[PDB]
Amino acid sequence: VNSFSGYLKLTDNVYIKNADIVEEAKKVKPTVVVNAANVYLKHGGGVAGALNKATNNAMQVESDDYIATNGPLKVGGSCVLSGHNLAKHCLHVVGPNVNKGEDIQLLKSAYENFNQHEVLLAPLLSAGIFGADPIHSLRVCVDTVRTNVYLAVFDKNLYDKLVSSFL
Ligand SMILES: CS(=O)(=O)c1c(F)cc(NC(=O)[C@H]2C[C@@H]2c2cccnc2)cc1F
Ligand SMILES: [Cl-]
Repeated sequence: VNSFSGYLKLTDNVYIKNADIVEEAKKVKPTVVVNAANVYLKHGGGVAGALNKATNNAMQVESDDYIATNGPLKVGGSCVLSGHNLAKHCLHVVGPNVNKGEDIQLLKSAYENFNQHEVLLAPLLSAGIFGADPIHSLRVCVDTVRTNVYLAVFDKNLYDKLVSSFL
């Protein structure tokens, strides 16, 4: 039993809700919140910009030190950093950005990072400003993630379409 509330159950391990991931994280304080990161951990907009804003820029400060030490992530890769006031940990995961021409096949590799964590609060990878089809992202999530994932979808219209079209 966990504290996630109001989710629709899609499969044995995948759950979904129309919610602002920032507000959801502040309420649940999950062990892991997933960020929709880029390879530079520049949290400018989308989910990343919102999460970072909610940390009062502490996420960005920590991220800049991470990059200075380690260099950029790979597309499809991840790193674990602090969750600040939102979660114990933040798993920064880089899905392919279609608006940069990146291989959509890397979306499966990106979701594989979730399997290293027993329970996660997450957005749909490569959705939103990353330019991929969110219906496809949900399909890859369900077919790749085996651990317990709670998906927050900000847009109510999109949430209803994802549920109604789910096979
Ligand atoms: C007062 S706060 O600082 O805690 C704070 C905050 F800075 C930002 C947000 N959410 C936002 O910006 C959503 C539009 C951002 C979004 C979410 C999910 C996917 N794509 C975009 C909520 C907060 F509660
Ligand atoms: Cl977004």
